Amino acid sequence: TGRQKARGAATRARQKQRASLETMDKAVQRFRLQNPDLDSEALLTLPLLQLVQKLQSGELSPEAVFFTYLGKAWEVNKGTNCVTSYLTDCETQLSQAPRQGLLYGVPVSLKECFSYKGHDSTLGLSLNEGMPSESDCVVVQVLKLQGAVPFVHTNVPQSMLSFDCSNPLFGQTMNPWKSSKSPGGSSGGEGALIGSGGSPLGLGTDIGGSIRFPSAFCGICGLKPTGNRLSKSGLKGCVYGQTAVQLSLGPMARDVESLALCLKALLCEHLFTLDPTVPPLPFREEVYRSSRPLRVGYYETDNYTMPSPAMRRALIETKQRLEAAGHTLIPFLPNNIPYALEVLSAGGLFSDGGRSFLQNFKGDFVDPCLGDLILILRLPSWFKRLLSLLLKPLFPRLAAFLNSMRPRSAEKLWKLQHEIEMYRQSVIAQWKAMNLDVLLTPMLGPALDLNTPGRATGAISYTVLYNCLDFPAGVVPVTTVTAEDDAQMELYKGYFGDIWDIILKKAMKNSVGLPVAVQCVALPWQEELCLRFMREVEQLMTPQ
Amino acid sequence: GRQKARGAATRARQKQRASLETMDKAVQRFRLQNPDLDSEALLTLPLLQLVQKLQSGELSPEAVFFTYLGKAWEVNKGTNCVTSYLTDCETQLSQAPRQGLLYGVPVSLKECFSYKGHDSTLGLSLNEGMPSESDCVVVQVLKLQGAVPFVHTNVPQSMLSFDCSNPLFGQTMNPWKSSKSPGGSSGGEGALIGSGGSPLGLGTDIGGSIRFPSAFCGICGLKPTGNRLSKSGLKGCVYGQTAVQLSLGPMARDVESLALCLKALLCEHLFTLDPTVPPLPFREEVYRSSRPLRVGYYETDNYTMPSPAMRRALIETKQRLEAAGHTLIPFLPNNIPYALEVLSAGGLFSDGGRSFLQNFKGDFVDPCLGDLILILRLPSWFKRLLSLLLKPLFPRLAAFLNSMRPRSAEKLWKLQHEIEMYRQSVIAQWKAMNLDVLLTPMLGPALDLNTPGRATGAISYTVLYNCLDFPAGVVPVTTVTAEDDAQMELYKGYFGDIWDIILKKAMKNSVGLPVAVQCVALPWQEELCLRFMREVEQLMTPQ
Ligand SMILES: C[C@H](C(=O)O)c1ccc2c(c1)[nH]c1ccc(Cl)cc12
Ligand SMILES: C[C@H](C(=O)O)c1ccc2c(c1)[nH]c1ccc(Cl)cc12
Ligand SMILES: *C(=O)NC1CCCCC1
Ligand SMILES: *C(=O)NC1CCCCC1
Ligand SMILES: [Cl-]
Repeated sequence: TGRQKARGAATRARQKQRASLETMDKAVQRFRLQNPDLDSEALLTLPLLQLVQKLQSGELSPEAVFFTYLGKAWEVNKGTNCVTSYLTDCETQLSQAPRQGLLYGVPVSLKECFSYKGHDSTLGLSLNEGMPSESDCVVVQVLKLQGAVPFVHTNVPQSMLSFDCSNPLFGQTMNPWKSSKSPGGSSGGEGALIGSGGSPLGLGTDIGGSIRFPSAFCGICGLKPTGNRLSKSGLKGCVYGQTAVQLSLGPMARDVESLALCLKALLCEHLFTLDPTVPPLPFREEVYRSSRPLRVGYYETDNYTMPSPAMRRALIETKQRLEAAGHTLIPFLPNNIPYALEVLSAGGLFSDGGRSFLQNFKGDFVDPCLGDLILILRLPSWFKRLLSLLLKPLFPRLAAFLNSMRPRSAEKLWKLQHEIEMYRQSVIAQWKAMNLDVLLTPMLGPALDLNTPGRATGAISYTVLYNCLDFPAGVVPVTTVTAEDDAQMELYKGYFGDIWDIILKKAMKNSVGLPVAVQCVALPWQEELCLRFMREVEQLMTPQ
Repeated sequence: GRQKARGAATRARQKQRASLETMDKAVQRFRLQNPDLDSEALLTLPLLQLVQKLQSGELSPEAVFFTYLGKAWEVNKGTNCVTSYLTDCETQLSQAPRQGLLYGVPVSLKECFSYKGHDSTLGLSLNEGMPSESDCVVVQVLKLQGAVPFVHTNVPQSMLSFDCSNPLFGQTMNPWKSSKSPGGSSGGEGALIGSGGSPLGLGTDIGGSIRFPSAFCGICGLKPTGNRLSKSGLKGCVYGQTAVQLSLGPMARDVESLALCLKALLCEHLFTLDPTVPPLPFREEVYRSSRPLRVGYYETDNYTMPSPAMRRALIETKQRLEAAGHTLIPFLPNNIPYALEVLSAGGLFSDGGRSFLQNFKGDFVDPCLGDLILILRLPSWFKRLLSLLLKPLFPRLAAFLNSMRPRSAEKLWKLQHEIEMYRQSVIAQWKAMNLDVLLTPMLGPALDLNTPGRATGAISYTVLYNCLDFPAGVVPVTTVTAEDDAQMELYKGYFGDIWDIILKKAMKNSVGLPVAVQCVALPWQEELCLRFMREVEQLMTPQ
């Protein structure tokens, strides 16, 4: 535990970030000089579908779209620190973008863990600094074959096991709505950047909420597909081979139609031939565009994380609008939530007591946004056990988590994997007994204060459940925190009254004006229906 | 502590006996009322023409059902393939959806497909008297398509075996030759279908278990990608093991029957009964394509020396495919020994066999399992020491033994990641040669009863494709000639270990037995695997 390697890694990373920003700015200046007459705010505020259509007609050139968004990104980065790297070869890709690509001319931002040839994917960890990828990951190759132009890497919290957004290399990303707030994570850089208008489309990943937290905290749309709907080939992570709780990747954008367009672009022959392990399910457009009324299961609370007044209102309003539009709304709650989170989800993420994950931290600083996670994982199994016994009568949530963070044998992992498998069937059976099409749930919100997500773990209950179940789940911004909702946080107690409830209460205060989302869920492989429902919520709640 | 196990065998034996009595009484009544039915003509109809006549009304479902029931009862006399008669099937028979793609087709089920009110014992006494509360998903889908599941077929005890005997229902025999294994673990299906007792069956395959019995018994079989079909309600020994992928699929007399079965199963009913299965419908245009293929092939995997019959089968098919206009490209997946001894074995036994062993507490161990149970029971440190001792002389045994030790969750994660990088590695190696499909030997001809369990090395041709989770199927293409049999005198093996020695003896005295090749396509590519299989069948067995 000396820190000289970690300091040198930060110095190099900060230099590279600084020089990327300088290059971006030079390129933007050069462009703006050659084109002082371009209506840049008209271009930036076009919805993606309309941007794509003008690109396709020739009305906007790719260059103008690209450098206009580049300047916007450089500008919003000043207040958010969301961009870790400029993807330097993107000006060449711009000139070779295939004219028939579904995303021809579209600049796209990429969460830092998407391998991009020539660039680190540090995950904010010093051991990955100075080790550039030697190829584009598969989805990046597909984006490029669809004529998209990936142009920046966006920040993530250290090792990505977090829903905040700071690391010791690139520092802290900020919510563009309010700089005291987290932009969510681990796809926080994408949320910050997309939520301020600096990118029309990005890709994130999500193993416990990491597409959905930043999309909700920053006021944009996001979808986490079924884990094996899209290729994971070439994604950087901290731990490999953990398959109990399913990692997924997916789009973040300003509206639902953008998510659909991106999935449609990715789910093409190129993807399925580049990674044959992905079932070749094309995008089922007729499901996405369907207009039939739905049977919509819903819940207003999971009884685990007390929803904020603004979350609860967002959900009840959406429900009511969905009723009025003719959908049938049916109360529904997945069975045994506390078991799913405390045993299955926590147990699957940390089946080896965190040993693999800890290896990444050897000799490194631990970013304060992770709170006491590293400290606690380092405890020897017997002491976790003892502490878990001692906390059980006082703080049972904490005790259950702690016990599930213990290493175990492969025999016990199989047993866990089999329980995950039975649990997924138990929820599908509830769903089919009620004959649901989709499921409406609250989504954690408004944005928590910086540095509190790592100290409020129970609050992952709304999202992580669908990584456990491996169901597609998306979020759509539906309202903003009113002063009335905010004042009502003084009455919030949580269901448990433990440290997690106490932190969450304080962290959600001061949020007037912040966006608040609901989550839309469908069955495995039903991304298009999930999106069809999202589009409906978006239309109903935010018609204009 | 075997008294409970004895009781379980007595009860299972009485259920099997009653089942067979029930079947015979129903068959005799039917034959009496239909003395003129041409029962040979019906039994010899390819499944596709049988389906056609059922769909038109030309044959009634009753006629087809009782004729197969009678044939199943008779071939069972010589094979012991049937464990149970699925009693309510006569009622299913009457309500069978007239529009289903399988309307009126009798279908046999390996015993591990749960059927309401029936045990799936897997030959184990702890599962006797534990009847299932409902039909598993694929059985529900088969009935919704108008098929009539009618028997459960035998499997080796626990199913972790490619022979076919257990202490409840006893031993299943190859129908071509009664001293030969029918293969397994889907051996009851191989014996039943390979003798004309059933036109379509479902088996399961974690290391070759659809492919061994189809090859040994001279029928076709397809192991799809592991998650192409629903595994919901399948009975198993060990649950939660997901490194090496279990797959389920059809067995039948011809390729077209496999394709018709896959196409019936891949329908909205399956996709909504089990939403965890990607809803990929059967792509008929892929299956019916007639474009020339780039076909990779090997004659040996350099791990298990092929029998002369296997080698000849492989070369002959290769030559035919060349003469029909396909490009044949030497190709051998890289690092097979690692895939077998480290990935496959470690994947199947990551816990040192602890969970598997719990099924055997208090039970007999069928002889067809060999010393598997004895070896898994050894302390980890002892497995390690023997491994170290065996290594300079017998590296295969040593590597397997080492991989059957219990390991930690952390190490299983590392194994799971190695399996996934190995899979990307072979896929990369396949695309660099621009292969459409791959042709390989398939183990055969059938081994002597009670030798599969002592010749584990012989799993190398099949389990590789469970490890990689590629669709793979088998097609009978030739029969052993007196020349192929005599050349077994010269059989050496690459290792000269005890597995080479057992296998050499086990494959002799086989003149006249069927021998297959194996066809492989990339993941999710069942329709192309089948097109390729249909081509092999058409070129090698034209009439
Ligand atoms: C007690 C400690 C804390 O809340 O400070 C703690 C306990 C559990 C977790 C954590 C931090 N940070 C986490 C992140 C993910 C998961 Cl699954 C569990 C935890
Ligand atoms: C030593 C003993 C034998 O050769 O009979 C043995 C050793 C390994 C295995 C086996 C039997 N039976 C098996 C079945 C599957 C696997 Cl992966 C390994 C084995
Ligand atoms: C992204 O999915 N972030 C997750 C937050 C909860 C624990 C795992 C990581
Ligand atoms: C069927 O898949 N049987 C397998 C044979 C080899 C050992 C695993 C079980
Ligand atoms: Cl899958």
